[PDB]
Amino acid sequence: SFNKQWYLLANQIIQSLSKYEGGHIFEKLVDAKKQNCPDYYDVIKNPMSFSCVKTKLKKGQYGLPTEFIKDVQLIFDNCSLYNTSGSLVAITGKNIEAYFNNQLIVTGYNNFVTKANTIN
Ligand SMILES: Cc1[nH]c(-c2cccc(NS(C)(=O)=O)c2C)c2c1C(=O)CCCC2
Repeated sequence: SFNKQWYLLANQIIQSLSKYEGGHIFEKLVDAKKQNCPDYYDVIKNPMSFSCVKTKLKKGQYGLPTEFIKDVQLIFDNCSLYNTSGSLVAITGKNIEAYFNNQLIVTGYNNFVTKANTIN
């Protein structure tokens, strides 16, 4: 099935981001008290983590392959927003984002995006 394939591909891609060096910081949502950042959810109004994306792929919340890309990019956009350009967190965010964008090409996930935009 069309939706079954890019669901499978999105699961493999999000799993590789979780195994990427330093990717564990994007796995779960930030605990404001534990991570010593009490203003995180005053700055980030649309939080997103790898586990959030995995749940949506598990429950079947995505209707279009672009919805997966937007949630993942939201993680890296929240990262570059709250974290200073040179910090350790921002560095790893830029690293995984570059890895994620290259995976969308080598896995062919963009092909599901291209065919989906013409359908709609
Ligand atoms: C996307 C993101 N993730 C994390 C995070 C979460 C759990 C554990 C760790 N690791 S640790 C060794 O406790 O510092 C980090 C960095 C943070 C973060 C931020 O936006 C900055 C503020 C909180 C740190």
